[PDB]
Amino acid sequence: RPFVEMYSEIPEIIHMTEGRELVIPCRVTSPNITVTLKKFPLDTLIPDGKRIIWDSRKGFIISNATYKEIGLLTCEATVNGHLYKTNYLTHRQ
Amino acid sequence: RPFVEMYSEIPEIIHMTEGRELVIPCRVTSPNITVTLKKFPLDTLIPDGKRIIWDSRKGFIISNATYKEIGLLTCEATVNGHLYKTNYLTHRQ
Ligand SMILES: [Co+2]
Ligand SMILES: [Co+2]
Ligand SMILES: [Co+2]
Repeated sequence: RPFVEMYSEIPEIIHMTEGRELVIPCRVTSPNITVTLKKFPLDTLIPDGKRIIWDSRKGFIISNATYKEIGLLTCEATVNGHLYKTNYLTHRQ
Repeated sequence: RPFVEMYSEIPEIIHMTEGRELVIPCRVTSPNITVTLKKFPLDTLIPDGKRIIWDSRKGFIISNATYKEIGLLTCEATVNGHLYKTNYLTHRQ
């Protein structure tokens, strides 16, 4: 179990507001775990300065959410040869 | 194409309120299609024409939603020997 909260089967719903900070709360149980953030079904989002921040204690922080962040966001981690996914469905508050 | 709108990969978000009407809008392309309503992963919900009403042009109308209807609801239909599914995720504001 690399993720503290794991929504593999049914995604967790999270509210966002355009123009405001959005946390994708896939924090991990250990600092060695490598996490990838995806937006279904095409995009891989990488940590980048202040736009997208990774904090292993919190998850990914998107500094100012836009309508582009509306949809299915997935955190992925590979450990002990297995792939673990945790899924979030965002929509406006 | 038994369901007019088909949500498989990503379920469609439905806002619900306990004690109020809840519509699961899995309308179908013919009134001769039989549809079953399920709650993941265990339950089947049986329409009785009063508390839960089926209307092929609308979907399932649940009169008095309870917390038991919070979660992943699935409409299933078997036509021409094949099973089709469409998925809804109900959500409390
Ligand atoms: Co295994
Ligand atoms: Co066939
Ligand atoms: Co909402």
